[PDB]
Amino acid sequence: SPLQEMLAAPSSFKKSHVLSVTQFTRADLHLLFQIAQEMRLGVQREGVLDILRGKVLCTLFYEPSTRTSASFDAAMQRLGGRTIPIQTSTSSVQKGETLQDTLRTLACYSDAIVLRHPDEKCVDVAKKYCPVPVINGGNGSKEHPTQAFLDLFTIREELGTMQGLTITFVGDLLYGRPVHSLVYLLRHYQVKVQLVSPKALRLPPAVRQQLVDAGQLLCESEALTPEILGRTDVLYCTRVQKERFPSLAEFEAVKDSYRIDYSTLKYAKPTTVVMHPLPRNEEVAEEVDFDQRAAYFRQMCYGLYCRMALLALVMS
Amino acid sequence: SPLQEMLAAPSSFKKSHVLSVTQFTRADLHLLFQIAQEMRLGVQREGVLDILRGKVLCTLFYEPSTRTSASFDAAMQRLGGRTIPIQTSTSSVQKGETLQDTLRTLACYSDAIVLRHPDEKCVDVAKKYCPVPVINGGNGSKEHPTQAFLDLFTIREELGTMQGLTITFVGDLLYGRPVHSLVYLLRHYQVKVQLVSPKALRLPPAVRQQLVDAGQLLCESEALTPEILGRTDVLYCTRVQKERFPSLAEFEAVKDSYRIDYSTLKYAKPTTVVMHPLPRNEEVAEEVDFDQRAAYFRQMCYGLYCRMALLALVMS
Amino acid sequence: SPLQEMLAAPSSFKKSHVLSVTQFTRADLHLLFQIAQEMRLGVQREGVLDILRGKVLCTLFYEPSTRTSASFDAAMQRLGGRTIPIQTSTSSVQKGETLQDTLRTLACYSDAIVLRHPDEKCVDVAKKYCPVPVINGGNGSKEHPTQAFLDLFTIREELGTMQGLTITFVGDLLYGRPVHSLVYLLRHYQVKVQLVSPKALRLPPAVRQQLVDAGQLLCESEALTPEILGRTDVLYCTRVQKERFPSLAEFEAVKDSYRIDYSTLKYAKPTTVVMHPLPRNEEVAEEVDFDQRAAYFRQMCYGLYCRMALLALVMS
Repeated sequence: SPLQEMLAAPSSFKKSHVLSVTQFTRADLHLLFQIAQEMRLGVQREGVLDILRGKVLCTLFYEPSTRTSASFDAAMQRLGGRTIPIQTSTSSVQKGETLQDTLRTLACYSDAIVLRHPDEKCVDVAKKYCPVPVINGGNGSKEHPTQAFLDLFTIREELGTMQGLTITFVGDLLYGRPVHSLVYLLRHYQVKVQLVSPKALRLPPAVRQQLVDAGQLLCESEALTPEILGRTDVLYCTRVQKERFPSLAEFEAVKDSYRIDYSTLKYAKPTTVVMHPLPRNEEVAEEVDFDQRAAYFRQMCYGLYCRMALLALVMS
Repeated sequence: SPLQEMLAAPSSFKKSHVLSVTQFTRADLHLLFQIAQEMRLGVQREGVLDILRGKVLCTLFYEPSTRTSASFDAAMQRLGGRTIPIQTSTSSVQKGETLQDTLRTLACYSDAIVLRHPDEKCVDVAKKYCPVPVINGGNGSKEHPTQAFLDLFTIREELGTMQGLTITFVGDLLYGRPVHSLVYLLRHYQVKVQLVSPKALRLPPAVRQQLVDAGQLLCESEALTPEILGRTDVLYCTRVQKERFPSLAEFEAVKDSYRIDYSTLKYAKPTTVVMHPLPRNEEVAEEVDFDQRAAYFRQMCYGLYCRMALLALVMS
Repeated sequence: SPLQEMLAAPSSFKKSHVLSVTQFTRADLHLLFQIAQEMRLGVQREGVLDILRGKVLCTLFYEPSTRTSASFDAAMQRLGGRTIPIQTSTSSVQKGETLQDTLRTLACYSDAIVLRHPDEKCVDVAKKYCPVPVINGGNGSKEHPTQAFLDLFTIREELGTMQGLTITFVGDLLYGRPVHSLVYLLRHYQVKVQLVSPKALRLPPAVRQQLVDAGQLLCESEALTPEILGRTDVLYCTRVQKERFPSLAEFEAVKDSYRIDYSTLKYAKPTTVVMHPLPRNEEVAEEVDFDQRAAYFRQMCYGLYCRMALLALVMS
């Protein structure tokens, strides 16, 4: 059984918290992705597999989510497992219950917990107190490891080899921490990176220095130019929010500058992959949603299979 | 296997969006109802069947619901399928995500979506963008096709043949669109229809003309008279809301006029079936809830089996 | 099959509403607890059992909950059953639907309902109208029978024989109705009870008289003294809320008086069991959470297996 053989191999994910991309190796991720491909084939054949039938996953989201909370629910159920989605707004959180009490409560009922919480330190709280694996679905928006895993998987699935690709990040590269996580995962590969942002929203110096240290920094630009677009293999977009500028007029100019529409794609390659972790506002125009190069819906689908692979490893 | 044979037959529901009663034929509905009866027998025997074990249903309600959202959850699970109920109030809808982005997101995880949304055009959005079947659970309250299906099923189950029945609609026949949908489904049958409403809440002219064209209009009345009641086989009630009248005094008089209580039933037939799509306020009095003719709880139960039949056809 | 044999025996829980501890006998609870132990062994072996595969449980919480709503969901799913958690804040309750209409609605879809509602009389509404078993998860905070069952189970599991134990209740013994329910369950056993509370929050006279009638009242004290602690086998704590005192200064003094921390445990026995139904505020200090005598997390876990035993009896 192809999947049974892969799931039997050693893995850093097994029985592990999944809190940071810094916990995992290139080899860890290659096995994850191999399993994800087999999960997709299994789902195509069977819909709901028989991998985690005796296991129960809690999801615990203190901040809004559609992709991350629903995809983990679907992934668990499509492994044959059971899910318990916790509605924090009507839980005893409303009576003052701390995060560490909530996690120890749910650990009595479930075999693992997916957590999204507004305090960056929630992952330290989880490590200290929670006696079952916790999967970080977002800690004060600092990290989101399974978003990073699925972003990298999307690139590999869409284009094949990483060698020689040029990846262009556009938008808010300061508060867009998915960019930072993906930069870390890219450190193993012979890629080149272009960074397009307002000066104010450039990468933090430590993340820029990671690209320099890996020999990957190709250019930083305030403009999304034809030349930058024409060499782009992956165009990875982030949302720019109004709070990032003192004036609405500057916010609107910046949005106009970075909006991906047909006037943008005309300068891209025929094979350029447009990605966005979502949700989006208007920074990728609706008019390109049926273009072959609009990959941000496929990206979500790749996320399902990546999360199936992850849950099976953590909880097998 | 009786059910397996029925589910193998051709059906307009298979792999279809379910957006309007106008999509489906009398023959479509007869097969649906035959399957619904077998679903009930299966549930009586087994509780949870093995029909949709590898399938996943998302429910996506932007407006309050008890019957429609819970019955679809229960129907799917009682087919052996899996459900993912999406809480819109804590989803990325709260971060601005459009309906079409939400539908394409959930289509990555699920095999069909039940949608209730306040924009009548949500069904056009679904048709344009959603790559899995969408079942309309209410579009700006304009249509609610599975409510219409279960309303018709209820009549057939309670009384048998449609031939010769007199159906009396009472309450708000202008904003009570379930009345309009049921009128459309009744166009095939030799029934007679009585319409009891304030003048202001009469049927729209196009719906009245449907009854005229079918030779079914028996009378329009502002009063729920003994004579109207005495010829009623089905008394189908809708909620009248305070916003429908400029003054509270007129609202209260209208409510008093149309309230179904024991003083009403004394004029009805011993076999009259009292229906209401629910929720109700006070327009059907609590005092008649244990009367044999109070069919609005049985109506909800018939809805479960109708929705089991529907989901099995759409997703088989 | 050990569990199959126990589940086949007669039980007052079978096909019963579970509304009050006064419905059930010592023999009823002993069978429940025997089954709970076997449920734990089953879950350890299999994760998800095959006991209630064809059954569906609705949960219906009008007030916040983490333990009770999640544990019943997990218990049902770990029996192999299906769950439908109803979000009241987005249900037709928001359109005015009464409790009795909501219960009769959900009874069309499910085989039993867990209810938590702010009206003490909700249990009478359920008995009158609901045609499937209802399990009281809290009725205007007056009773919470499965909390009482799991509290008693926790004592037995932690200490073994009830004979000769001294149980010390501390905090708000007037509004802390779990204390009153546990007092009722303790009436069969040769225990002694100490009551530590502000004068204002002493037991109601009828509950005090129950302890007197059973020969169990050892002392009432405003102070949590070394002498009281040194004879305590079970220290059962309740939350004291600010509304219980006219002034904040008195509230803070009372909290300081009754807070369980290391300075408290130094006077307790090495075998003292510290319990709390939860949620807690600060009345049990975080610093003792990893002490062997801190049993309030294990208490929640015992609750899962108790509720598995309960659901299997009610719905087998």
